[PDB]
Amino acid sequence: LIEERLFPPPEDIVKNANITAYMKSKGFDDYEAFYRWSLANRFEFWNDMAKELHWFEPWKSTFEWTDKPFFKWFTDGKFNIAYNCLDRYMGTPIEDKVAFYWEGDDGSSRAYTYKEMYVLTNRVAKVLQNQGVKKGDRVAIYMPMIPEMAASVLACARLGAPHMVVFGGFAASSLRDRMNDCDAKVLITADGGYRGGKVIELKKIADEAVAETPTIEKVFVQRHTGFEVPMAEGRDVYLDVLLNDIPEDTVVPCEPVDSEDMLYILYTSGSTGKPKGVVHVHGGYAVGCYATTKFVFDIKPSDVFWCTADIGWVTGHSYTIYGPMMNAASIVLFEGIPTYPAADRFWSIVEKYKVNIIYTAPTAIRSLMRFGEELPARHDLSSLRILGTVGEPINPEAWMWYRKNIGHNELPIMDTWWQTETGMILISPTPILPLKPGSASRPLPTIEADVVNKDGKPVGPEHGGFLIIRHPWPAQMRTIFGDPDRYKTYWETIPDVYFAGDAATMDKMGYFRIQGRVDDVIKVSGHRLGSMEIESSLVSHPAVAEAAAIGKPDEVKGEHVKVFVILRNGVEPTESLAVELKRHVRTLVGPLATPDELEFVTSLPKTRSGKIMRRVVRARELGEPV
Amino acid sequence: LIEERLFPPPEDIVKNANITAYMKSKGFDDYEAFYRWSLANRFEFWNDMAKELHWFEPWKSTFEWTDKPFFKWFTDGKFNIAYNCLDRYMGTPIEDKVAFYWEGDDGSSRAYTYKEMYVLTNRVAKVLQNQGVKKGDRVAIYMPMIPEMAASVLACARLGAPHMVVFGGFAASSLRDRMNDCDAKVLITADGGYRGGKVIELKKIADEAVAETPTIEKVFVQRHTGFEVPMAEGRDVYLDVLLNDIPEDTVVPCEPVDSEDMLYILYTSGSTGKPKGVVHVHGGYAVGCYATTKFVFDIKPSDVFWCTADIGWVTGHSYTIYGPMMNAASIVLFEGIPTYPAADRFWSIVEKYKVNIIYTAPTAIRSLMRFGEELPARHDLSSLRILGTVGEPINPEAWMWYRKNIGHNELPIMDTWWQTETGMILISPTPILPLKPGSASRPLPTIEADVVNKDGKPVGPEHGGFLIIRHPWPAQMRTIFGDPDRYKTYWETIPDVYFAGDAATMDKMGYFRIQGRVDDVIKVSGHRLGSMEIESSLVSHPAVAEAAAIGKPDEVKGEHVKVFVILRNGVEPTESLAVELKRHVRTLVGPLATPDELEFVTSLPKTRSGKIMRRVVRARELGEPV
Amino acid sequence: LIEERLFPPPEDIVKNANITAYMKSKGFDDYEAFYRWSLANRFEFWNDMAKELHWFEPWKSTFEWTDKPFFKWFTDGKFNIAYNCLDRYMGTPIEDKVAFYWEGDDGSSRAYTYKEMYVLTNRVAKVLQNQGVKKGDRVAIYMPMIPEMAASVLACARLGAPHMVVFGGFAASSLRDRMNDCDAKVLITADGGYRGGKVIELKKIADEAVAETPTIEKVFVQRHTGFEVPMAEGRDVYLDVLLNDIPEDTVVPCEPVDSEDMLYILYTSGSTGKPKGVVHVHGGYAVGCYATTKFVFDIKPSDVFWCTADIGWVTGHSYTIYGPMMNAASIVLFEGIPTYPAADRFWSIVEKYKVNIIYTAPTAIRSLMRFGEELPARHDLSSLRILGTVGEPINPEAWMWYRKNIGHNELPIMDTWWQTETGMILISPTPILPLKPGSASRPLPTIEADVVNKDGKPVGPEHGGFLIIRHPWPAQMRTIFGDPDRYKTYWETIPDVYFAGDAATMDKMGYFRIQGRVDDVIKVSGHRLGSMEIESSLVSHPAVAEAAAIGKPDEVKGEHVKVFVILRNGVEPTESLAVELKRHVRTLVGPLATPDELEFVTSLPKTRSGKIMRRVVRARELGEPV
Ligand SMILES: [K+]
Ligand SMILES: [K+]
Ligand SMILES: [K+]
Ligand SMILES: [Mg+2]
Ligand SMILES: [Mg+2]
Ligand SMILES: [Mg+2]
Repeated sequence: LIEERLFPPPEDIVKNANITAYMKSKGFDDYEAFYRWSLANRFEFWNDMAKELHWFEPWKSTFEWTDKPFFKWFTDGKFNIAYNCLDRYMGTPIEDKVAFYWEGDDGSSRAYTYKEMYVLTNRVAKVLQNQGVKKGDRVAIYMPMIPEMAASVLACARLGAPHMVVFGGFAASSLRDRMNDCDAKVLITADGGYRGGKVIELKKIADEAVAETPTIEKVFVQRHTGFEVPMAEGRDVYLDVLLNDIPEDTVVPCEPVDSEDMLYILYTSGSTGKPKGVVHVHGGYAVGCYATTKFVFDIKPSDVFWCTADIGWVTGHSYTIYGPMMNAASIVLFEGIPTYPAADRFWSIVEKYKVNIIYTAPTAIRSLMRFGEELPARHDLSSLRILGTVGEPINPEAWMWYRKNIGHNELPIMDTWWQTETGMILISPTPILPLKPGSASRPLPTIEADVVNKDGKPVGPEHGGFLIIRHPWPAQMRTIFGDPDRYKTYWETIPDVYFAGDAATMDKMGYFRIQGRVDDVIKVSGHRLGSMEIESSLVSHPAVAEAAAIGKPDEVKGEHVKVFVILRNGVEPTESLAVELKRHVRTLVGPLATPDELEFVTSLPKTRSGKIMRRVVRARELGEPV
Repeated sequence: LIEERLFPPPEDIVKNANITAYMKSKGFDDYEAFYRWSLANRFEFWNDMAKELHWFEPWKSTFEWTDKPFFKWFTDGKFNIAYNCLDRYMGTPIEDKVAFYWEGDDGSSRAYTYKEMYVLTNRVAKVLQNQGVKKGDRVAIYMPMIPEMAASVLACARLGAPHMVVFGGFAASSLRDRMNDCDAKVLITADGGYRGGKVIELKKIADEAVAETPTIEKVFVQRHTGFEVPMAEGRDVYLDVLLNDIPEDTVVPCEPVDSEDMLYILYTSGSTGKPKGVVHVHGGYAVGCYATTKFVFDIKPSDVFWCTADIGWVTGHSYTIYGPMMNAASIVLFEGIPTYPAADRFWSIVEKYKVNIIYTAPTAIRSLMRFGEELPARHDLSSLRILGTVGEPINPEAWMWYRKNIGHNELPIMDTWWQTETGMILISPTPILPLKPGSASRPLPTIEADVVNKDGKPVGPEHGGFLIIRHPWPAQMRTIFGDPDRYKTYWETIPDVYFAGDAATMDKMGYFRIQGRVDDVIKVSGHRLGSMEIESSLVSHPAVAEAAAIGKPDEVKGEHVKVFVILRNGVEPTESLAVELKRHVRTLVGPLATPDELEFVTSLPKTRSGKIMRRVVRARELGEPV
Repeated sequence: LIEERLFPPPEDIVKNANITAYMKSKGFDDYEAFYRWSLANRFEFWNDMAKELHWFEPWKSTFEWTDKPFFKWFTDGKFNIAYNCLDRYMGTPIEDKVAFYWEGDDGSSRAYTYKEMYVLTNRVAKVLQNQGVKKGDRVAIYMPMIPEMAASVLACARLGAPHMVVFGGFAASSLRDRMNDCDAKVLITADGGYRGGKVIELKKIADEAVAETPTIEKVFVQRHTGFEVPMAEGRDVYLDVLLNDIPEDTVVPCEPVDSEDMLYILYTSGSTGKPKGVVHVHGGYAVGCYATTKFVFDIKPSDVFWCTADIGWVTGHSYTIYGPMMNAASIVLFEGIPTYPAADRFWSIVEKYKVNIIYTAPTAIRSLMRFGEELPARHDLSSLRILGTVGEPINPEAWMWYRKNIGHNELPIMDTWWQTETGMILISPTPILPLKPGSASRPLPTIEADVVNKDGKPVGPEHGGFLIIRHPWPAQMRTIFGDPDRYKTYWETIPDVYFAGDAATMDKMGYFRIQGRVDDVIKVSGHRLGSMEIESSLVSHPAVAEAAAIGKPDEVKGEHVKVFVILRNGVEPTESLAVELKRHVRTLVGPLATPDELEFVTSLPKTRSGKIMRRVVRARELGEPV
């Protein structure tokens, strides 16, 4: 009943939307006609968008294949994303506007204006530079959500050094593996982060990782907790000590890089394989992140914007730092979690900072729904004008809850669909679209998405199929680091199209619904975890011969991990050992990957080629749909 | 599962049904073949029915259009409905049969035979006549459910004075508006009515209404409560005082009126517009009400019949007074409510009077279901042989409850579909039809109903559409008073057909299901309320600039009213004020229209022509289906 | 969601299955290709199977019609089923293997090896023989589940005396009726049986039955309870007294009978008619029961097998005694019920005897589900490798429960479909088939089942219809005793096919689902009860003029009986009398037939030919689907 219902957009928002302005300026009133035009005129649309940023030198052609299916955008243009996040705002009123409203886990708080971030980024760049960091070099970051994490990212961008950010929830193997796949030259971390009152021993975990990461010349340590931590003489150095000798007036000018020079690497996972280092570049990524933020979140000069995701995920790259700073937004940045001190913390934040736009996980909403409707009702949420969803599809129940309690039965929900590989939002509502619960809606401009069968034949309205994109978009990944074959499979699994890796349905009105990952990859709390990362840390234990991880349904988190373990012969299968192997995974991969269920088994299903058939395992437990 | 199930009719009822007798007499055994015959032979069917009443002079032709789509039935026939309710029973055994078993709110009780009603009606007519009431004049009635309300209606009918009855639940604006649209000459009310132990200040509300109703020469006051009430010298007079000087043997002979002279006006509402004064006439209305009562409720000489609706609605016009008295039924007439003294009150009544046929609101059933299965079980309901439903479609859950507890899993449910405009039941089971829960069933004889799209093309089995009637029927309204354009839209919205205003579905077997009002008019407890009547009383308050009423789902009552108010600038939006504006609507329109929800808003959606788009408002709150 | 899911078979079972071995030996890897081959090559398949048993003399032709639709299998072959259950195991290691693990209601226990059963069966045969029992003679058995019930059945089989077993739950009329329809010559019963701690007065009920069974020359009484019971001098004699004079070395050689000589009669019921004495013969029955047991339950030499059904039903004939003994299985035989001493009793049994295969009623599972997941969890069920279902279709909820708690989310469920008339399982999974919850799956080899309409036209995938078999199978009934017309209707209701009497659906993959009995026969706890047996015992009461039994839904038992009684005129319809008529049915038909609901009514629906229309009765109560 509820999913099949259309919710029209509220008072004043359609007339004043940014997308309506761009539409009007090409002679369109209706999104549908505009959409069709954007398909024909994709290069022109993206030229318009990129013209709105500062370029050091302009580009020869909007798009071209290189050695198909590798490609390029804004060819020969020279650019620095960091410059459109900071430099160009200097000498303007926007220099004194707030860039980050930082909010610590304990309620401490500090606001940084764009000028203050410009200066802080310049000084961090100089510290990196003085160490020998230069264009091309991979800088690893393992940090809590604090200003110096933003400044560190932007400082890498301004040197032309690709950053590689590891979420702070990951433990030592995870951090080590990522740093070695990309041959990282230095590491920026902290003494620790705070999360729900407890200290997270970032530096001690970094120590366990760096000792098996031979490429690391130096570790920069932000002093955040203030706790005595180990500091290896020579390698490890406090950032604040170094910054003592870097004047306030210090300036590292942005390095003008090619529109296709690496901006960053961010590791994500399939259900098989070691993690994939997804590569994004400065030009196309900036333009895509900029345009989608502008249109989807409708950013205006008076807006305070809050995306609740960690910068350790693509969500926070694209829609905390890069995208929103290029619209000159005031951006909330929160160190902590939704439940500490208590489960109204998000609503305190919205109220504290008069937040206008919120973009959050449906995990978070399922989490807070448990604690009832009283908590949001205690706070003034009346500053919100746009809500949003990211990381997975949202059930209609939680959609209603979000709209009812957080949006007073009026506000729009931007239900978004994209992935690390896509770099930017691809399918999503805009303020001008009637909404349907649990629907990403219509594609964004130029994005030629469809639903096809194995062979790439359109399946037609109302039928479930593979969700493909037909033509590149600016912010798409260019490759997988050290491994181009792995990038190619995205284009060569179904002839001539990009294979998103999700199944989907498109209804009579063109609205897409996402039905989850095809590879049945384990997603926990919105995040892809590799079966292989889990299974390895289990086999590395002395007790364990083999392992297979699957994901099983979880009311709150999406799925949780269950693992099936074949022990060595002779080992007694105890609850004590179950607890021990859970501990093992926690201390190596991290809390988010730690199995909630575990079962000792004597055998596992294999191909005759010898690999674990994980689909069979899951189908034994849960059955396979036809 | 449950709706798709056929329940066959019990022991003995099919062979002895009235409809079976009429069928046999035209050579039919099966309702389907008969139905098809009734379409071809509509004029003959209705001639048969009308031949069973007393006519002063007979009619030239069964039917004819006048200035299409106005029309006429039994043309040139002279008739008085009141005569077939009373006069013709005199000098026969039926004069001593009970006509009304009146049952007061407090358990007091009195039975009137047809003779006693003849005499009481004659004497009330004479009082009206002596005042100057004559054929053509509109007599307003605002009364509780007591014998003198029946006698007052019939006395109007016998003078040829159209009655205009305002439900006693309506407050002063509502009563004033109705009296002024029809230019009412006098008012019959009471000092008050009892409802659930509390007094209803009918006379004080009448005083507030008459003071703005310049056409009223006189107010007749039944002394029912006995409480001291204000009586304006000259205008206001006690009925019992006047009746003191009217002998028992007094006789006002029925005025022989044309078969198309006004019987009454009854105001109903759409979602927009001021209330509509629906006009019924003596001849066709009598014949239709007579025939449908005879066939649907199977009335026999031994039957005690009870329709639980107020005479203030069309239900009580057609199927408490006129229809059942023309079958010489013994009729229960109850002043009160289902829950006082307690929630077995209906079942006390059934038992007290050995009621055979009950026709009630599904609101009432949803209401009593809350109080459990013990209450009906305490009483002897074994006298019932036929159950029925009116006012709205009944969910299958409450259908099962009605059949289980009130019908010992045997009795038929006459699930009826019609409206004030149609004057009589149109689609409904008869005793001979297998029943399906939540289905009005097959149309009654001559009634050519179908389901069509905007353009009037049949949509076919199993598909939702507009429910139309193809050809007039005897008891249909002839016009809307003072406003024939408004009557015409019923015929000119879809070419050449009557547009009922409800959506519907017809299954493989011909059974119709009703799916609610198209105009999304607010129905509360089975009753249409105008959005415009509510919204006006709100704007008349000093605090309120504009308002929009919608109906929202309600477990018991069908829907309740929520209103959205734009206040004047500067006015503080308080709970105190919310309470105050609820009070305002209660004291002007009445309890049934009083908003259960209310929301202060700064703006409302409008056409560019300036009107409130109420569909958008509702769709913002509840979404619109595709 | 859940029913539409495929569960693949576990580790090791497919490669080592018996069916895979037979398949490989005809050159097939896939069940589908094999199945199609089995249709063409039915005679060869059954020749292969029968070649695996001992024949006294071989057969001329696998199959032939006699006077169609009577037919025959393994024509002219001479055989004794008892010989393949016992004799041929003597002089081999299997003589010392356990044949029955008997487990009494009170926890007493005794194991019998095949040698010990050979000797016990020989000695019982001799006792019967010495009385004058000879080939052709009907021996009635009314016993609890104890070794001497198995030995008594086998002793009949070895003399060539058809056995007629009456479930011990049946009371005296039921037992008398069955014994008289078949003109039984002797009766083997016991002093009593134990069931849930209480004594069942078998012998006293037998006394009430035999006194109206003129054909009975002798009653053999097993001394099981030890309680003083009445013993009529001359007729009644203790089995143990007679066995005192029968040496241990006594041998009655198996009588070599024709492959079509009667093995047994077992009475089952439709919704109308007196009970039907279904006739099975030695040869085809043995081969079918043997083959289906071998393939479906995958019996290996190390297996302990447990079917929880009483031998009083076809289930225990086919799949406790005959089928499993012909695979040389070790078989549990339990006297009692699932709930005594408590509701873990089945799980104690599985653990006590390291049971490998369990075949049980879904009633039992619905029964035990009520008591929660703790009870099975207390016991070691780890010996189970195959689960199974019999008697009715199992809801998906209880399927999940069975697989989760009894099969640790791995074990297969053999969901079986067949009836007394079919003699053996017909549609069912084998270990090699992916399972779907609530689906019997694909037919067994040679079994040409389909879903057709009234006229026998295939209805096609996904549509509900009549479930027919196209060609006989070895273990099918040959006739109904004393009444061949009644056997013929099975073949002459739809031209040229066997009409199972169940409705069904076949999905895109060939998997059948059963949707219950067409005749709407009353099934209680998996067992067909005749409406006519119930209705008769009610009319035999002095108070009762007429009666009609229907079956109404029951959460646990499938359905329960409700009866509608027309009393004599003048009789007061009391709760006292309701209790009395329930008692009446209990003491004559038995506990399983005793009405849970009863309603006094004044009339019942009849044809004009005068019979009770039971469909109308049910449809008045519960409605009829379209
Ligand atoms: K490398
Ligand atoms: K007027
Ligand atoms: K006989
Ligand atoms: Mg190991
Ligand atoms: Mg005002
Ligand atoms: Mg009798």
